[PDB]
Amino acid sequence: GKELLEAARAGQDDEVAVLMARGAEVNAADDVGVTPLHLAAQRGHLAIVSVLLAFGASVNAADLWGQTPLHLAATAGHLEIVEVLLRSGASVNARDNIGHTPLHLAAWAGHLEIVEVLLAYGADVFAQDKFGKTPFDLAIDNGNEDIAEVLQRLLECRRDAEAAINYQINLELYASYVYLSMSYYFDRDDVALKNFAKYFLHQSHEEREHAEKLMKLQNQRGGEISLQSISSPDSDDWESGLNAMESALHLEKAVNASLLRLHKLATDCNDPHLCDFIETHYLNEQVKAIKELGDHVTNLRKMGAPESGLAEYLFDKHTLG
Amino acid sequence: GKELLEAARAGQDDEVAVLMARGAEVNAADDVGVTPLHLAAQRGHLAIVSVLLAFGASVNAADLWGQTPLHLAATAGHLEIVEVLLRSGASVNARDNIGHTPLHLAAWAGHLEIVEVLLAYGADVFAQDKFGKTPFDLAIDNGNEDIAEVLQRLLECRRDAEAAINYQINLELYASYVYLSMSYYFDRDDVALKNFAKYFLHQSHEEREHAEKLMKLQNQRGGEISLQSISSPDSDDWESGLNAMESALHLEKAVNASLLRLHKLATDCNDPHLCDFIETHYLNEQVKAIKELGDHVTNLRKMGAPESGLAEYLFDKHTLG
Amino acid sequence: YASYVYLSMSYYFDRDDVALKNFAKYFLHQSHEEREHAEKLMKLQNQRGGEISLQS
Amino acid sequence: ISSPDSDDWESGLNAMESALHLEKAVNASLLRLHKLATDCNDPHLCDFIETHYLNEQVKAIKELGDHVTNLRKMGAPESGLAEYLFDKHTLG
Amino acid sequence: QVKAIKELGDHVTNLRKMGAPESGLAEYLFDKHTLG
Amino acid sequence: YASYVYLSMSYYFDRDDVALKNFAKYFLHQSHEEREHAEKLMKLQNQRGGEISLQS
Repeated sequence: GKELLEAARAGQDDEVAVLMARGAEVNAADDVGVTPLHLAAQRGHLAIVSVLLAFGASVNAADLWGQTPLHLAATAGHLEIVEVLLRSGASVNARDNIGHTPLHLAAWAGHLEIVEVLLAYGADVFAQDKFGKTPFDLAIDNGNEDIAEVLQRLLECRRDAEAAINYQINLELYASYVYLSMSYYFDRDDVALKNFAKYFLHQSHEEREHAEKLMKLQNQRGGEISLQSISSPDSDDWESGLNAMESALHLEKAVNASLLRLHKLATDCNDPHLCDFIETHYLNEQVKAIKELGDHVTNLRKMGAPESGLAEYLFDKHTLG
Repeated sequence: GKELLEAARAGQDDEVAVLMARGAEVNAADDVGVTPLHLAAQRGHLAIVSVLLAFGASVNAADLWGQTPLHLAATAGHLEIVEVLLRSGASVNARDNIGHTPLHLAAWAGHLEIVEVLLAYGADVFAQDKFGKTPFDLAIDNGNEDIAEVLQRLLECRRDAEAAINYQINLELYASYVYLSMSYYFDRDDVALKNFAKYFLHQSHEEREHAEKLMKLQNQRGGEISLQSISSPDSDDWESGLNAMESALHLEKAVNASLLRLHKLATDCNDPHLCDFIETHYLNEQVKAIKELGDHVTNLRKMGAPESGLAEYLFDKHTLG
Repeated sequence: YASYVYLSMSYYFDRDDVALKNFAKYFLHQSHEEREHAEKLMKLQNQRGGEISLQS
Repeated sequence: ISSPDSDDWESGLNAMESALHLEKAVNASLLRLHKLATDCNDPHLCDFIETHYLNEQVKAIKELGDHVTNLRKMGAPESGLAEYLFDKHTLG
Repeated sequence: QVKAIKELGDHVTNLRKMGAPESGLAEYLFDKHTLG
Repeated sequence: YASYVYLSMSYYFDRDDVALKNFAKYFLHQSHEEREHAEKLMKLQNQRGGEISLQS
């Protein structure tokens, strides 16, 4: 009923064994709320926590102070207990009264391997306590040096991915604006080409769908969209249909280069979902766009444009309409 | 690895406790195939089998001789071990090399309460061994008196239910034959009533569906259908429509009485499915048949039959057609 | 009598140590055809003015 | 929920026989619960048990015993082309 | 009656040639292919 | 510019600490209507013979 806890505290693995074989209280709440699992985690005793878990102990046991065996085990420094608790269902994001999470304590105490296993199981790096500190702060105010480095790397990966997605949103909005300009150039009455105009209006709308997809993505990730100013296109007079097609080709190539840079960034920081998203929705459309626009340019050049009217007229009639 | 079995045999519950707390072989196969559970069941040691089941022992462990902890526990006489094994998934119908089932041994040894708990969990009373004996035989050739009585009661319940279902099949076949006779009486040309004929032919076919339902039932239960001779109806001349309706009424009442006797029999022998079957398919149709045939008889009697032609003519026209 | 024999045959193949379903359907069909056969002869004997006398 | 006793059910015959024993154990538990509800005068529980549970177990046991005798007569498990043709003709 | 006798003799010779009654998989396949 | 402002407004109400979906649909609809409005004026200025000069 109560005589098991002192044997757990003294490390009497055989005594708690023989006394738990006989019907005994496994989920004992004590004079301050310390279950035998808590005391078996404070001291480093793997056999006791194993034979206690097998007999039906609770890994999440709300101590009178707000602690859990994972808290005390991460604070102590015993890695095997941390592993066997994480595999049994311990919650990596449980709070104290101060608000500390097991990673706060892992960073304060200075346990690198425990920090790694806690980061693998879903502990978040920018979580705060009541007083406003993140594990990186408890790491830098205590001289624990490498905890700080491996947490700074993750903070920086998240910040840089957020920034690159914002820049891609701005780049697609700019491309949409450039295509709108191109389209209303071919609508003048000294440039009377209607299917060039329809072509570039269609591209203008597709490029806005592209940017809204990235906005939705960044809201799904929990990041912050920060919209910016959209530059005006470099020209108002796109001299001909050939020159406009070549400018669209260079623009599509620049967009594709930015996508490749963002993909390499998401690969460095171990982000499978971002890489899958980029290559599923964005890398096969750019290849097809570049192929098609290069086809248009060689067709127009062979037919004899720009020095030939009746080349752009018949291209506009037969290929674009 | 092996040092746990002698402690199980000596009844050292605390030793096997402390030694199983430390990583030890729970499903140990030994020099003749005797697992610690077998030896913990032979001797009466409930704590050891509990702490062995909790640590992942197999209740069905094919000994080199064909035994299982349930076999040895039923032979010994310890009821608590039998219960905790039956609740953990022990198979009540496992065989030896001789072919004995745990009930064979429960009946040989003379353990009444174990026989009861084994009968509650699905042990069958007429199972045989290689030499052809049923638990009742091992009970009567050993002077074990009450095992024999409580097994004879069950053998007799099954035999009597089988016999009553056979008799009900024969009774419905006879009723079908009687209705066929009645129907082809009203088809003569000195008895020119067509809707009386259609009525009784319909009843003739319904009563054969009734008997095929009981044949299917008896095949679902695992019993043996034994068909018999069908008597001929008592009359070939059913004097009038009134007299034929009254004879049908008495026949339906006799059939209903037999159904009630069979239901009381199935209630005495604790057979919920048979009772549910009888009252679902058979007891509400008889009530409606009796109500309808009594209605027909009072209508015919009030209109003035049998001493009135133009009473049965108009009944045949208006009520039966 | 033939109808009764076919009914017996049909419910033999329905046991679970004799698990043949289409043998069972076959013999049930024959069981019903043989009762139609006998009702035809009953109708005939009523058309002729004779007396049906059913037996065991 | 305990894990099943085997991961390797040696053949189709052995798996059908194991399913048969499992259905019989389930039916025994239902009968015990029905007797309990009868002792304590609980008409609605008894009606529920025999309406939804006692006629399905009987049909399951009949069908699984049919499958076992068919497979045994065709010549399984020592015969391929017995379980192949059973799988083709009876189960599909 | 003539058609019934012809058909039932056909069934008997088919079953005998396939190898029944000493062969399961003869009555199984007869039941599957001829009667259903 | 008004179209851009409405797009910002719409994707604000899509965050998961601001879980209002019909506010989001509302402001997206307004965002698209305001671009139709500007394309109408571009077409007008091409009908008049003037020069469109787009800006930041």
